[PDB]
Amino acid sequence: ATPHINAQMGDFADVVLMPGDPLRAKYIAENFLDNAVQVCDVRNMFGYTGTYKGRRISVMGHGMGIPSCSIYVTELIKDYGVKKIIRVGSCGAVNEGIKVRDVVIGMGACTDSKVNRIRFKDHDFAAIADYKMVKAAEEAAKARGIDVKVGNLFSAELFYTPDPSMFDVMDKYGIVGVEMEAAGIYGVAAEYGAKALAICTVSDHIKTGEQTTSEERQNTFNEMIEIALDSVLIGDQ
Amino acid sequence: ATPHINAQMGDFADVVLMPGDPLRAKYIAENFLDNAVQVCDVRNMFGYTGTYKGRRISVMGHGMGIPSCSIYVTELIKDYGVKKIIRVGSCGAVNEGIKVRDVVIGMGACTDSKVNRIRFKDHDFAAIADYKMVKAAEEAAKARGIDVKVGNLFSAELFYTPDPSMFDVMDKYGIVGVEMEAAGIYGVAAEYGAKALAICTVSDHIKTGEQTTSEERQNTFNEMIEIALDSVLIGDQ
Amino acid sequence: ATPHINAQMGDFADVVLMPGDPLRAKYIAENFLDNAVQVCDVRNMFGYTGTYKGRRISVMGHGMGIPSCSIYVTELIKDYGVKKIIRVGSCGAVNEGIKVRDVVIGMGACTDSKVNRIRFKDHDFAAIADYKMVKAAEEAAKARGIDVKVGNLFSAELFYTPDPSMFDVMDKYGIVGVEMEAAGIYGVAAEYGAKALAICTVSDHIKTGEQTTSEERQNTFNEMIEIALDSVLIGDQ
Amino acid sequence: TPHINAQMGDFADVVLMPGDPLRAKYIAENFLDNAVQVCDVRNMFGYTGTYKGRRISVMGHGMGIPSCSIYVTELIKDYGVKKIIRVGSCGAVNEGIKVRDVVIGMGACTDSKVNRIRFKDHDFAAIADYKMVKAAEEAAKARGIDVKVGNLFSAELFYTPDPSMFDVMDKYGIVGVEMEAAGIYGVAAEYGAKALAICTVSDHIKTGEQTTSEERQNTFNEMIEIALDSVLIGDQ
Amino acid sequence: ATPHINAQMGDFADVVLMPGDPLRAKYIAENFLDNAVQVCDVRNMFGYTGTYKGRRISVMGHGMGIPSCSIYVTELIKDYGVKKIIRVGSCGAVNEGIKVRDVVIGMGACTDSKVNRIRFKDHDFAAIADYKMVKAAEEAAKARGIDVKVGNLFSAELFYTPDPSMFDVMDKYGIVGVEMEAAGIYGVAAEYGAKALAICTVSDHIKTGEQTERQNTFNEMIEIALDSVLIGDQ
Amino acid sequence: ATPHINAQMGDFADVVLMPGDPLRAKYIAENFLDNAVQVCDVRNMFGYTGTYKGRRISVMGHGMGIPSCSIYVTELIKDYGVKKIIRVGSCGAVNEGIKVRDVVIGMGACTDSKVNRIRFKDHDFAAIADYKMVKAAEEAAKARGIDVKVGNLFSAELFYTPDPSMFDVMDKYGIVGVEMEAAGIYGVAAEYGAKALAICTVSDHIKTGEQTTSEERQNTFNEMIEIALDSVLIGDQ
Ligand SMILES: Nc1ncnc2c1ncn2[C@@H]1O[C@H](CO)[C@@H](O)[C@H]1O
Ligand SMILES: Nc1ncnc2c1ncn2[C@@H]1O[C@H](CO)[C@@H](O)[C@H]1O
Ligand SMILES: Nc1ncnc2c1ncn2[C@@H]1O[C@H](CO)[C@@H](O)[C@H]1O
Ligand SMILES: Nc1ncnc2c1ncn2[C@@H]1O[C@H](CO)[C@@H](O)[C@H]1O
Ligand SMILES: Nc1ncnc2c1ncn2[C@@H]1O[C@H](CO)[C@@H](O)[C@H]1O
Ligand SMILES: Nc1ncnc2c1ncn2[C@@H]1O[C@H](CO)[C@@H](O)[C@H]1O
Repeated sequence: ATPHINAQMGDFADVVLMPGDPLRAKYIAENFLDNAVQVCDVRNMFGYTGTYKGRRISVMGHGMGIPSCSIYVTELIKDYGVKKIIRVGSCGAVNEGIKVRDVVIGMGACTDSKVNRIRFKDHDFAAIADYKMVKAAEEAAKARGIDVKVGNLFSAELFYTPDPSMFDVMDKYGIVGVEMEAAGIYGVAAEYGAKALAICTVSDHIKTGEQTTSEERQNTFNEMIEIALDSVLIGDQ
Repeated sequence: ATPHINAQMGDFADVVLMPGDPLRAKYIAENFLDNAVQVCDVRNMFGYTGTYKGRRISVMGHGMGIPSCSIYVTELIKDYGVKKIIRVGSCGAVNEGIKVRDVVIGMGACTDSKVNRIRFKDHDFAAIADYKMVKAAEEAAKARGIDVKVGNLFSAELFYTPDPSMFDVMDKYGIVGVEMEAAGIYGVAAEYGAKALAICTVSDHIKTGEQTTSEERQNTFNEMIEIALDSVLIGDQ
Repeated sequence: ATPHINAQMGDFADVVLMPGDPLRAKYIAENFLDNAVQVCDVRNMFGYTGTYKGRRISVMGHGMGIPSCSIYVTELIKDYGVKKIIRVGSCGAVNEGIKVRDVVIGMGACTDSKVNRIRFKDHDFAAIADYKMVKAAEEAAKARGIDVKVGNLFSAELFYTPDPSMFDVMDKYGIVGVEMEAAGIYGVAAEYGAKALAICTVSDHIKTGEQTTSEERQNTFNEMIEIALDSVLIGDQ
Repeated sequence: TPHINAQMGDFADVVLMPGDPLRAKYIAENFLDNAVQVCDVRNMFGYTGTYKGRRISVMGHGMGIPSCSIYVTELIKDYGVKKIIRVGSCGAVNEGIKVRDVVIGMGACTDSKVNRIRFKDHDFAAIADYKMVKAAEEAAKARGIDVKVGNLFSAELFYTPDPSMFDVMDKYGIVGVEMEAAGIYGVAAEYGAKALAICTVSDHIKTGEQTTSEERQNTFNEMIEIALDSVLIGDQ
Repeated sequence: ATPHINAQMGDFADVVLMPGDPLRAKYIAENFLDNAVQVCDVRNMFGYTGTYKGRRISVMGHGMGIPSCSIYVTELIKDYGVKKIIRVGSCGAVNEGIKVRDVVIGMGACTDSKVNRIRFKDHDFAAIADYKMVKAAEEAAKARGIDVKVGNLFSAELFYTPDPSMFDVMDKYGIVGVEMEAAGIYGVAAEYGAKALAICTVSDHIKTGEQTERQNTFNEMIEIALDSVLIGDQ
Repeated sequence: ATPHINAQMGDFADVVLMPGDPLRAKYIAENFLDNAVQVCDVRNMFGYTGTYKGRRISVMGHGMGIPSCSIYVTELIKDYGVKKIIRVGSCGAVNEGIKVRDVVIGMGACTDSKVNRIRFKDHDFAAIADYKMVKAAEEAAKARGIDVKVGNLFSAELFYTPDPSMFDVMDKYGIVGVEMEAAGIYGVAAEYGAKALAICTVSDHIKTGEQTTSEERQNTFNEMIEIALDSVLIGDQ
């Protein structure tokens, strides 16, 4: 009943996992959730609701970029009663302390977008995740024997950046991964009084160009999804 | 062979029509082009290539927002040799001189995004369409007896704006419609040396809120697509 | 009587051609208009009114720079009822696609001035000409065998720029000519609800170094004025 | 160094920092064992002692981003300090936060231009070190104190010419207004160290709630104990 | 010869007085200088050179606005060897401490232009006059019994401002007068290593509405400027 | 009392000299004023009131940086009735025309702080001293046979700057010394309707690293203080 989501109140759980690709949302629903049913498909932005260890959880794509994910997250919170959003994505690393296949958590998200300046009187709004969600994801990873790197993501406006020198600045300031949405999701969560978190797997190294096999990448993605879902159960305690 | 488009050089025509919704690209391909074949589907962002009165033309969604459409348009130009991009979308009107169902052409596109400042040393880049494309579209509309309003669109960053007072500023400055991509597409076209145009139909009036029936809405969209396709042929003369 | 123009309502036609030099306004009035009379001379900024094929047309200098031309154009519109402004100027080229002696039209005008940010809540206002005026001038030129380059002008704040590296950015982004007024005139036209256009002749090339003579310049200037005047009649329909 | 008259080794690798050098003196004398003064240039007192056997330093940072940046930069680059815990006071702007509450700035918003100077005029999210935040929250839980973790706002002008900004801070959930965390976090990122800002809410900017001097001192004491306990948890 | 000035090196003195109106430059040269000769007239922007008590002094219009005066002042400094520029203009008042007919001096000039940010890495450049020139003008005025108001001018980009509320901010911050050039002239003087000063007469009040006497006050300003040149030389 | 000053109205003279270091305020009070009594000590920011040649004068530290000195100066003006503030400090030189041990006066103060943009609608506020105070200080130095250089200081935000290239821009633009407070003090004086001046001695040459003995340094500081105190008496005439 919203312009970008053809669902009804109650169709989504109060916690929604969101990759950018709607086909990754389909993959998560089919392989990690039990009895997941599709709840939306406007603009092919697929969303599903099923259970994980008996707990109701939804998964839906958010598209690429701050403006796209802002629309979906805003509607989920204000029109569907969603309380927590976990972006589950991929990112490029810029620092030598971070390696391909690492799992990173954006406790903060830097950005070159103007959206938070539009909201915050042109001052610096520190786009941050919800602390308890970060803690739950780090504890879930520790229980699985995975060491997550917690720090700042960089949410880029231009994937094909006209300023590649900025990657060196990100490296110097310890950015853990480059993606295009966390700062926008965090801005919406603060504006609408909800909670969010962005967890990402490092799929490529922007500075080194390091590569891996498709199998290795899929394995890391799977590990990250399990951590996100386990974190929901820890968060419920 | 690109990260967001699973196609190969030659799969796309040198002219691509792009609505934001991939399902609208599917509708255009099936109802306005002859023998259209799907050429891409990564992230469900459907793209097709067929013919219009014998002329090869492609149609593909671009997603929502400047960062999303920037990725697709940049890849089409630099990896697929696309020369002209015609965004075919919907927009909201803010001025009394514009009415619901009107067809508007963005000769320019204002914006609250920082992408053009990132490209243009933080000065004011006037994000403009290619003049010959604007002229071809206006002449195509004239041949069909369809009135068009040529002026500035406003490409917004936040659909759910925290600053609705900006709509009054847009009104005063003669903005013809509010959408979320034209300024970004125009910036990419200038950066990569290609040509673009954004043609939109007014679906809602942000101030009054005029109303229509589904049929009327569909009829106006069809009019916009015929103008756009006809403009390609005129542009080739 | 305004502070910068010592004329009375009705002294100016509803269309005014404006070069920066008042002596060029004089040359236009005396050699291209019939029965031209001087209507203003405050600060030596000469303005005249005469006829072209029986149609009333005015010509007046606007001085140099955005703040200067803004004063004159605002007064012409708000105090003298002027509806259309045609800047008839000179500019320097920065792109190799543009040659000296070429006639360029600013469908848009980029700038490093803060005037449009002051008007548009610090967002990006695309400073644009009126489409119908652009089309009339392009058609007038085409009828005379002159191929006008329609694109973005760059209206500079500092003729003696402390940042010459910006010329390379202008070149990359396709700027057709460098002058110091179009973006300001376009901003005034949008603010006051009037229409404007800037047509310029390329006097020199900033990138390659190509220069011109006084004779070549004079010949090209005459052509520009003939195009501008014919465009007024086309615009009248 | 130009602002610290000490020598390498005089400071522990963890330094607690209130803005007032006299609060640093109070902490050294009442919470640390055998604390000795290690610096006094510009009256910015710093001390080193032990807490439950662990070496810990405490030093004032002055008021405002420029002042605390000088001291924190010197501590990290010239004295080998690895972790900085600002232990201060702040004003609340949101109804969800009460006077006497203990807040932790996982992030710090600001109207300063310092991070823009560092980060190509883009938005650097000034953040604390996660493990330090977690240790402080766990230390507070062990003491039966509920901490509110979120964004501080590090102001440039205490006597702001724009009081309407407090309403924007309230709307965006800022937990407290102080004048340093965003600057400390920017230095920590630039110099590769770790920081955290924990503050007690001493006043409510929106409501004006009052409390006795005794109540404020008790809350300050509680917060210092949490910060020191957090160092021990962080060492594990 | 330069693109905007059709003179030759040596035609201008090392000190140039500049009003915005070229006709005011003409008036100054004919009534306050001896043996004044016109040295330039491109775009009708008249410039002259004559003497004041035997000392060579030039006078030339600068046009309206920062970009316009920047072109003329830059060329005078870099192509004609000018060392000092004295803008002699008119301005509007916004503060109740300033009255119409007052003579004000911009020791600083605030602005809404982006030119000094373009020059100064987007930081805040305080556009200032040369101190010794300010002092010379203030002392010249004091000797004549004229009490000059020395402070900040505001050099506006838009005469017909879309933001009139900014006049209340100028008033609160003590701006002494609103004109459209001083911050640009000061920016050029710093960039090129020269010296400048902007002295203006208050033609009217923006806050109270008091209107205006102009000729008499203008004459006084020019007398102060000229005497300030000789003091500056000593 | 005020939050940062434990004094009462009347404890401070109407003129206050302010070094950044409270121990330098103590030194000035004990060695240059007669019968100075300490009037405040909150946060160890010592302030004193005594007489100089019979004239009541106060001296108090202001701490380091714009935000710190802004608090103290604002409270002195609005709560303690102070009319004139004379910052007496040290600075670093960037220009060859300035030498170590020189005494410089900030008629203006440039800055990279955002405080004056926050006050002045994001435009350029020229942070300036009060002219009569500047003149009094220059005349006081002349009486003592001490040459002074009057120009623009640069009030830095980051002592350990991440952008040392800005020192070359400061040099080119004639900056006479680099400190961290004058622009802030000047902004407060304008906002609160008071008067201020910053006089500094060059302690180091950021470009050459010029050097001296402690005795020479102490001698130059004493010279600056004598000039400052003498300027108060001249200012009263
Ligand atoms: N290096 C990267 N830069 C930007 N976005 C990235 C990168 N790697 C992965 N992504 C993610 O995938 C998309 C871009 O391919 C974005 O939506 C973002 O979430
Ligand atoms: N009023 C509107 N504001 C913003 N985008 C709009 C509007 N109306 C239609 N759109 C279009 O549809 C999407 C937002 O629903 C955007 O991708 C944009 O192209
Ligand atoms: N290269 C150029 N840069 C700026 N303005 C130019 C240039 N060439 C011509 N002009 C025009 O002439 C004037 C500057 O000589 C301006 O008013 C502008 O209209
Ligand atoms: N309301 C407040 N606003 C700003 N700083 C505050 C506030 N309350 C406490 N502080 C702290 O105390 C000092 C200002 O009194 C700052 O250094 C800051 O750390
Ligand atoms: N109120 C005013 N605002 C702007 N410029 C003014 C004002 N009064 C006088 N001037 C001067 O006259 C011109 C505008 O009339 C400018 O060039 C400026 O020097
Ligand atoms: N080179 C310098 N850069 C910045 N501040 C300086 C410098 N030299 C002296 N200072 C002064 O001393 C302090 C920094 O050491 C500041 O408060 C400032 O007043």
